[PDB]
Amino acid sequence: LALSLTADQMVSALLDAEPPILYSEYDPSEASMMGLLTNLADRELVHMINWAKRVPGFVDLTLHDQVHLLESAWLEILMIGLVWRSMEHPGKLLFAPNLLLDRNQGKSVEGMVEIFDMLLATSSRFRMMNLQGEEFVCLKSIILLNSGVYTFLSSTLKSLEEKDHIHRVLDKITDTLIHLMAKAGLTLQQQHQRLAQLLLILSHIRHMSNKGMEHLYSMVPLYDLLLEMLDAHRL
Amino acid sequence: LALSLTADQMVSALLDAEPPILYSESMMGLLTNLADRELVHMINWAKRVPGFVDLTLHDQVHLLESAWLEILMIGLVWRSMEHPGKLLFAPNLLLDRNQGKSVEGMVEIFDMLLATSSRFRMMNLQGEEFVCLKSIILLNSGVYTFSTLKSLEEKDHIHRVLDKITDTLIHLMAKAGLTLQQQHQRLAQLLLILSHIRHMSNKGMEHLYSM
Ligand SMILES: Oc1ccc([C@@H]2Oc3ccc(O)cc3[C@@H]3CC(F)(F)C[C@@H]32)cc1
Ligand SMILES: Oc1ccc([C@@H]2Oc3ccc(O)cc3[C@@H]3CC(F)(F)C[C@@H]32)cc1
Repeated sequence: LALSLTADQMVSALLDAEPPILYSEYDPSEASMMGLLTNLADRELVHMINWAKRVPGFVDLTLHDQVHLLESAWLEILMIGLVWRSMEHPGKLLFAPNLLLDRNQGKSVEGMVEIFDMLLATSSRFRMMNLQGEEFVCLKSIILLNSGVYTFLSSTLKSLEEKDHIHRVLDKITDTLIHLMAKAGLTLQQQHQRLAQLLLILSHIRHMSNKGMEHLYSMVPLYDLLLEMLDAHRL
Repeated sequence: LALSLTADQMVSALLDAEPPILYSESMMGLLTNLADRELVHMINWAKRVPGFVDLTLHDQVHLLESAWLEILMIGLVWRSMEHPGKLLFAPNLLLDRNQGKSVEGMVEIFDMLLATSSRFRMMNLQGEEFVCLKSIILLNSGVYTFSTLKSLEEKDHIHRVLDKITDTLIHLMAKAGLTLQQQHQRLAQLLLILSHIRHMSNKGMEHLYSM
């Protein structure tokens, strides 16, 4: 059904599915800075799952594939969200309304400053491009559907069907982006130049996620933890 | 400047800059040796990429340091298209999945490379499109991690050249006879694959580093 949605409907649904902005939890002695960060991410994860289900076409996939996509994309989704809310805070990262950190504070945290700077640069880029909220939610949906699609275990009929569907929805979101741009008044040439610029940023977002993984790895398996939350009962 | 070249001139310039396919001369030794010799050639190819030499020396170095493994990998995946289930590291070094199990932590990357190659096969990726994507990788990968006056000029240059390569890719597709819708969708599909390639490179770097 998600494939019958119009651009405007696609956009509406995504806007409607946006997760809440959470707060860091502390008494303004129980955790370090990185603890505040991981705790925050843990809580957002729960909500990310609710968002994912509301993304057109996601719930049509098997439980296995849904989990695989999220396990592959969760840090990219958190990061693009952080970059989006950091846009109006040059030099700073709004991890939470009560956890606005600047570059110097990311040094306190062993080996996080590289990622910090990359996240800052991405935020500047978004600002510089006049990234619209509508384009932002499309991008986040593309990350969710595209990040793990290239690494699906089996290659059985069911899996092939799944990949066909994922790609169809991805082409859909592509049309929605082009549509928005056409509406904003861009020329065809300007439309494809901007689509390209936007999609190229996701490559840097993937890179930042990988470096975040390492940093996190350095210091229950997420698949089972995700599965647990995605696999709900109807009681 | 590169910024004045037409779509056909860009294509022509990229095709002509194409590096040669090298031959393998115990596995990692052969793979690393092959990679090491390809790097000499990659650098020359890079200097032929329109716009690239206009950048400072430090920035050229920065872009190559950042993109070199992705560039090797997309080359690898391209010459492996017509060999489903196999990775053609060199015409005399064509390996399968089972052969990757040999080395620790290689199979996972192998499988990703194989999946990427299959994707290119399924999309019927053309060589004109391939040289554009490879050039996009070179100019895009490290640009995000170069706030000075010079930095502004550099990123502006890179982004204008990228817009040029984008017009070139769309042009190619237009001639191919795709509808506007099909061009946009195909451009997107190709660019989204670049993120998977970035991912393989990072895992490839972790691998190298552990040895
Ligand atoms: O909504 C968000 C909530 C938290 C974050 C944080 O981002 C960074 C960035 C650099 C770094 O070195 C560590 C982290 C931690 C570790 C984590 F759990 F992976 C993600 C955390 C990001 C978005
Ligand atoms: O043109 C090419 C020449 C060589 C390759 C190899 O690809 C892989 C793939 C998986 C892996 O685990 C190791 C490697 C080695 C290590 C390296 F130096 F990074 C690149 C090498 C690829 C393309």
